[PDB]
Amino acid sequence: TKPNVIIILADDLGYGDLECYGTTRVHTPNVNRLASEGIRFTNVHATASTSTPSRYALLTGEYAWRKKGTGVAAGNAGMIIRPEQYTIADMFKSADYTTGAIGKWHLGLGDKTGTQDWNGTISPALKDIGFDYSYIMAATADRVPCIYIENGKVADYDSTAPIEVSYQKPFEGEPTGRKNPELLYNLKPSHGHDMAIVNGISRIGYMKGGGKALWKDENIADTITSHAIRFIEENKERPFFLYFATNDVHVPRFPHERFRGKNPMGLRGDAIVQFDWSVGEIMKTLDRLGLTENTLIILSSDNGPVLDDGYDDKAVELAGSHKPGGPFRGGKYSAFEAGTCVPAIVRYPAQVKKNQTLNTLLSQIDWIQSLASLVNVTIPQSKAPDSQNHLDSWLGKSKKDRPWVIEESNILALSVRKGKWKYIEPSNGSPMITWGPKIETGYAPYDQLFDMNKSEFESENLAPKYPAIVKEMKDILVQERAKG
Ligand SMILES: [Ca+2]
Ligand code: NA
Ligand code: NA
Repeated sequence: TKPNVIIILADDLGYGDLECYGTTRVHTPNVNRLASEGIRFTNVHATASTSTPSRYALLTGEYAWRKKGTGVAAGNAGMIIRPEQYTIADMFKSADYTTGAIGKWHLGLGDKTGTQDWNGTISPALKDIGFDYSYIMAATADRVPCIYIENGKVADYDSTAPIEVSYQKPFEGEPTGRKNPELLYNLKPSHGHDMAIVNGISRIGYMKGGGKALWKDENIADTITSHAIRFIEENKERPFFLYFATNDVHVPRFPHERFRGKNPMGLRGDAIVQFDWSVGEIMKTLDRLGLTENTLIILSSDNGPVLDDGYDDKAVELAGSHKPGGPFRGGKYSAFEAGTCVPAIVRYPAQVKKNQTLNTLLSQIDWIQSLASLVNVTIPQSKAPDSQNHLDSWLGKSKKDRPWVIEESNILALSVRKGKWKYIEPSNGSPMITWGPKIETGYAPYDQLFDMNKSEFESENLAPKYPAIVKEMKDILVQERAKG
């Protein structure tokens, strides 16, 4: 009846991190219930194995690798989605939906890198790309500034503690994680992550001031979840689109005390529990307001997982049997399947049958055109150019695979998934991530082709055996790049 649409997008949540995807080590009852009430997808792909390019593509319907700078965004990047670029929020606006973006961003603010006046109004910001309401973290949790932005101004701005940010130069007189580990009363770094100190945890980049506007990590989930509930409640009488992007499970993991210290995988496990709690809070509010039946929830993750992403939180020591990538090789940053094959759940009780498990090959690039079909919007010519309408497959009304899926690795090496085949194009990249995480990249100077029917773990390179399959996969990348 113009259904509401909520995208719940986790950060760095792996295929294997949720209980309903097979781990013995963490209880995720709210997400398990959500899946039981709809579809659990086993073959959904993000477009990229890193945060910024993945989110760029799902919000614009354009592969990030078409646009210079989407894969190397500065710590204080300007807007990566420019106001001239058509977004999923613009699409919903044109169906007379109220639009909101709450939580994690990864996509820049203001005009050019470093030009944000944190003591004033930021512009361009999310209202310039179609979001009526926004309450976002200014930066991901391991970066500065550690403040929230509400519609283009700093939330709870403190004029007694004016804000300054630099990714190039420290502020004289401010402590740093490297110089002053005695001030890290909550959490110490592993690799890098040893610059500004906020809330007893060091960060990437330098900052001064903030005062009352500075976040506390243990309250981030509560804060963003509360804002998501308020957006739903204020819009209970009209169609809305909410893009709810959690901080969890991004580093630093430092969850609320109702969770912290309770899961034996350590703070990383507690962050999965906290994610599940946030999902439960959304589900409870839809039930309280009688919105459950006519609300489409799409829950997924921007990219695959990482154990040690910069903090001394014992993630590797305490993982035990828990495989964040599920059956897949690699992780965040990688060209291997754990980089882009992510959890994905759809619940929409009016239209989607309960208790389904579907292996349909699908890509997040298709959300904008698929949801345009749902809400009867014709996207203008040339806009969302890589997005295809697969609404029937996303709602389990069809089992038709996407003809192929394109995956972008951190080095911009592209891969193709087509039926059972996975092709990785050659690159000069290192076989391991070099800066801290011990993640296999799948970078190699020769063609790689894997039969995912024979093993979900990409171990046996069949490229030399099947030149005709390699040529078809390479021809797909030529065709995709030629649309530029
Ligand atoms: Ca991410
Ligand atoms: Na860019
Ligand atoms: Na715009």
